[PDB]
Amino acid sequence: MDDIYKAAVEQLTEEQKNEFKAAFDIFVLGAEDGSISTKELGKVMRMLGQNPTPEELQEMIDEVDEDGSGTVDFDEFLVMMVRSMKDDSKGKFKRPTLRRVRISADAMMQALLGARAKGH
Ligand SMILES: Cc1cccc(Nc2ccccc2)c1
Repeated sequence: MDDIYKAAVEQLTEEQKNEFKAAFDIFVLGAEDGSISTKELGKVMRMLGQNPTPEELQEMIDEVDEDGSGTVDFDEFLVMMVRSMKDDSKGKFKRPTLRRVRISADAMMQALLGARAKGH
């Protein structure tokens, strides 16, 4: 999860997390639990041009998955969101501990965002 980023979502504004909440929701469109499962995640990844396997997807979910559910719920998605836009690979020294397919934040956003980003 990285409580540093877990604080960084708390650091975010209403606006900040608002579009993310939505992208969460649009990530999990039709999801019974409303949490991003590896298929919901896979959905968006394909929405963005990736064709994952749930193995990949689970590790993506795992990065934040605190409840150990195997699903990412909002704050979970949101920590990795902020973790993404803050630093996917800006200028740190991070080792990959799993399939590292990470669509840029706004980039992934744009996948789901056209469900909220207009309509008025
Ligand atoms: C496909 C994709 C690209 C960029 C960010 C995310 N978010 C995410 C969602 C759930 C767990 C970890 C991260 C998903």
